[PDB]
Amino acid sequence: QYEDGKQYTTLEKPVAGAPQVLEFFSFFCPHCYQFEEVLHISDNVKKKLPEGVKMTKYHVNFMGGDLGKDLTQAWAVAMALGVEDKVTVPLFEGVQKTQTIRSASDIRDVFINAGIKGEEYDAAWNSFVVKSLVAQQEKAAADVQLRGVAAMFVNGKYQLNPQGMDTSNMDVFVQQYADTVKYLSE
Amino acid sequence: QYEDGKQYTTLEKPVAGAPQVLEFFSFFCPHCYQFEEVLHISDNVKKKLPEGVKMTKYHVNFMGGDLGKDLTQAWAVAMALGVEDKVTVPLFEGVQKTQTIRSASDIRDVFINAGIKGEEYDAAWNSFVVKSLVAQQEKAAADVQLRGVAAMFVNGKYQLNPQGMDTSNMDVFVQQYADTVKYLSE
Amino acid sequence: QYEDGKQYTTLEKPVAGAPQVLEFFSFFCPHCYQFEEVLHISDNVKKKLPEGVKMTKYHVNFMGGDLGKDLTQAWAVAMALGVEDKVTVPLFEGVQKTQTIRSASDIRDVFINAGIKGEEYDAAWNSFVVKSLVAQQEKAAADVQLRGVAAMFVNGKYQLNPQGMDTSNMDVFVQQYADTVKYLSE
Amino acid sequence: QYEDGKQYTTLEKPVAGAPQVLEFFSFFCPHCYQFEEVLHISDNVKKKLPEGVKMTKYHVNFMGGDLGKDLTQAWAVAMALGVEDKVTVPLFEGVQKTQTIRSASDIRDVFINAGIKGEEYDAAWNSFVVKSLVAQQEKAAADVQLRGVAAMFVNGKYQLNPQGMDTSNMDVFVQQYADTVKYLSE
Amino acid sequence: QYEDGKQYTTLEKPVAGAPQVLEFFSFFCPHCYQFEEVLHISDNVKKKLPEGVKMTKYHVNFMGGDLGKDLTQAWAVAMALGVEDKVTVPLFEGVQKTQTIRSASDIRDVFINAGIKGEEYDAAWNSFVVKSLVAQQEKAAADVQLRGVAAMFVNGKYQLNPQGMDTSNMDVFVQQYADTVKYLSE
Amino acid sequence: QYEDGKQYTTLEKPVAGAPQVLEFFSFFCPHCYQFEEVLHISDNVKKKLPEGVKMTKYHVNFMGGDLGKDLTQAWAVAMALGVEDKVTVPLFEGVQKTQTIRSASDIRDVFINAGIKGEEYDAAWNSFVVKSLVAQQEKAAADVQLRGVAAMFVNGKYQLNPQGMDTSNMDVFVQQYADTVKYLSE
Repeated sequence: QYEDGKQYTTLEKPVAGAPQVLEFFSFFCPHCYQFEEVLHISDNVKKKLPEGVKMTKYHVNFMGGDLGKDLTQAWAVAMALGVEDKVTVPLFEGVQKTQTIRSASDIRDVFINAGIKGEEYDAAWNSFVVKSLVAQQEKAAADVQLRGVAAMFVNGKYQLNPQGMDTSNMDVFVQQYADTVKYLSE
Repeated sequence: QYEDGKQYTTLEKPVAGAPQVLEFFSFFCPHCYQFEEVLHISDNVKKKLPEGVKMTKYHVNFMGGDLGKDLTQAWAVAMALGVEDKVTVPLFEGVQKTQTIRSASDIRDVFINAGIKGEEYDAAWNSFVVKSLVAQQEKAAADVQLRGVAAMFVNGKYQLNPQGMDTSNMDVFVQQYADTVKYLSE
Repeated sequence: QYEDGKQYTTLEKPVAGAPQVLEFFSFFCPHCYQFEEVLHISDNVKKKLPEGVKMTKYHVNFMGGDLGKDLTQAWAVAMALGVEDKVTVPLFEGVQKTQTIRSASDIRDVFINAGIKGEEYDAAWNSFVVKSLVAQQEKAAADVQLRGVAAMFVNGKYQLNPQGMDTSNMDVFVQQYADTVKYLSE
Repeated sequence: QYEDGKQYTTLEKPVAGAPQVLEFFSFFCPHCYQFEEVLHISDNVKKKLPEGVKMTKYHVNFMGGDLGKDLTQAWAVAMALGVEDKVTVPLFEGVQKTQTIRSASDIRDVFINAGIKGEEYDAAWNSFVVKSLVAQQEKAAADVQLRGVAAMFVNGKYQLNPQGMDTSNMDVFVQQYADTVKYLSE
Repeated sequence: QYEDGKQYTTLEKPVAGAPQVLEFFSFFCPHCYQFEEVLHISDNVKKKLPEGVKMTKYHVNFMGGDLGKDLTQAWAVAMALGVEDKVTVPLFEGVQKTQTIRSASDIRDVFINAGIKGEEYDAAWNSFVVKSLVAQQEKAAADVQLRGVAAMFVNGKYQLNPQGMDTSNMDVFVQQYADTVKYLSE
Repeated sequence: QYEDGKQYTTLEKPVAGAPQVLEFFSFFCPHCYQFEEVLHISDNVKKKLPEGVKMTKYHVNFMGGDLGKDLTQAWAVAMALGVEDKVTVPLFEGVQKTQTIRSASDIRDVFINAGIKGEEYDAAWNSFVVKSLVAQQEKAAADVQLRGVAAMFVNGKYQLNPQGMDTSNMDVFVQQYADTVKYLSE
């Protein structure tokens, strides 16, 4: 069955005000690229979420240095304009696969190609909303004392532990994962 | 009497989760020195504050560039250790009066001379608490779409307007100011 | 009547060569903002000054640290170009009201908008005249052993004392102030 | 005989209020070291000056950057304490010969070894007198539009031109120099 | 001839950064309805403007409450899309003449009928450019301390004064008005 | 037990940079003579102070008028020469007991008899260290807003309240007094 220490551990300092399903990642995170592109953990977890429970994705600085910071802003922008779905994959592929995203410019060019108007990306980039979203992201990462580049917590109480799941068969891993979320979301 | 647009304006986007009495400042903001060292606004406002209402101070980046950022973290440290009272003035004098705080090191010694153990300051400086506090401070300044270096907000609804008070007599200005806060704190 | 210790005190070291009416200020001083914009002391004093007696204004460094120093050079430039009246208010507002003057560039902006050609402000800024003016300002603040950011001295002998004037009614205060100057200017 | 352009040139902007014999120098200047230690210009000029005419020495900043500034304030303390004779040489050697004066502490010890109590050197250092004396030096340098580190002006009207004197024999140069000052000092 | 107080007054606080020709209005202001439809001020002024000087129109809130806000944003959209000419009249008639615009929806249908795609209007409506344009309009009105719903300023220095022009004959008032602009625009 | 308002009160404006144990007196002060000569408060307090904590005595001007100022410089001289123990009692007796100190001379005769050479007493008197020390004493008195001629502060926070101690038995008063200091010195 689901046991603490098994497919999930519990925070000795539960984070209040934390979103129901919180995932941190990085466009530099290789397995995170796998979780999205290949496994589709996001979708499969989102599909089994009770009505009302929303999935939140923050990005982390620790990896990439400056491009690490710029990507976080770009994610905030992505969140502000609501074009996450449009830009998530191209950002992963541009950074890791095609290795075409070497600077802020390249990230811009990604949003532009997804349909966002240069002038608007730039407006958004400099907005206060984005400014606060970034700080929001940076704070959430600090509150749960995030050590790694990827992690997912539920209700700021628990943290998913994939190292504690049947990894022999991915299709099993996925379902077991999604399940632990839904289970923990109550 | 107290009117919106007179001694205080209202935010078109009330910030939820914001502290009751929030003041933004910078150790580079010289006129702010006069507020602390000369006028003692903080004290006078804190003295006329209803029971429960708490005064909150956040530092801002925009001014001093890097030293600006370091000072902000330092303020986060000050908050984390609860040594605000001990380090405020020295920090003001060091940066502005004596001009001896030209680097993070100098900021460390101000705290040191205030009684904080170098080792401990250095511990807090890299703590997650402080990392979070800084983000908290950055976020808040964005939420209230802060434009300048100084300002004060009550209940995330109103923003004090000193430009709308009797400045002819400071003793009058101070009381009138402290009054607008208490009044707006309900 | 006018008594030493009442509306004015006398220097135990009368400064020789000091201008007839000498006022020290800083575009960072609260009290100073009021005196100019609100009470208009400068005007009211200048208006009751006997024929010949000139009013001299010097800016002070102790406050603002580097900006303090820069504003002082800017004031020397103001004097160098004879544009005092043009730039006084803007500087007070930019620094204290709109909080737009955060650096030397900003102080420069103000001169340009007031009609001074960028190239000419820049020329004056680096002139020996201005270099001297500053020194002149710095020396005077030291000769009268200036402890604060604002003060007025007459004939290098007396220092006005507003703390010893009827502050209950500003229109009275102003007149009483202006009178003490005229009185002391002989 | 003595001709403008020969052993002296005249200022196109005679400085009013300037000392009778005004010499500018630097504890970093070679020419200035030669003059004092080897040539003894000061003495010889002072020995031929009419009764009443006083020789005045001011230090310049433009050389040594910060130590340049520290040396100037030190010179002012020298002037404030009246120990110019006691410290002139040691400062010249400490800087140029033994190269032991690398910081403000080094200047201090020199005064200490010259008989000035530390506590007092320190007191003088922060005095208003010194503060003024520095500014005084700083202005005077500006007024005569000093381009170089060394130079001598008489009555704010003329500037000695050693380049135009007989330099083949040092004892002739010194006398000839000492003479142009006495001549110009009337 | 053109005299201050006659066909134009001058701001005691000239706004720096304000556009050359800045007009404020509201789709609720009858006065404005008259100026556009009947008098054609805008056209006449624009026709007499020197090469380079651009005419700018900002809308204002204080009139219409919420609909006042929506029109402001709708104006911003008109500006963002550059369809001012296409929608100005219909907005005036719809609000004032036919009185058909009773809600944000009616504004959208107007743009739609003018030739803007619903999807595109909706895009622009939410864009950041527009969000900024709105803030831009809101601030400009504040900088010039606009009291009325309608006003026109030139170079942030002068404010046109129609109340001091020959109103007996409209064709004269218009010409007189356009002229004051052209004159004041230098 | 020790309660605020009981044997001590607290400053609503704690003084930063203030010595650990500060005592203000005047050689004109009566109970100060008791405290020293009879009670020996100074000794008994200094004898119970933690290692490192130093006792500091400043003199006040408000009493004696000019002799008051003179006595304050003379105390400054005592401090600079470090002869406080030698001259304290004599000054008390000369002023109050034998009434032989009626002018500066008389105070000088005291120093000379204590062993200080006239010439040295005179050098010290005019030193910058004494000038500064005086200023230091005057400032401190003001910072703690000293109202009376005598008072003792600990850590710039607390002010001893002898009016709230068992005065029935002096040996009790003493200990209780010295105790409250030690207690407050932490």
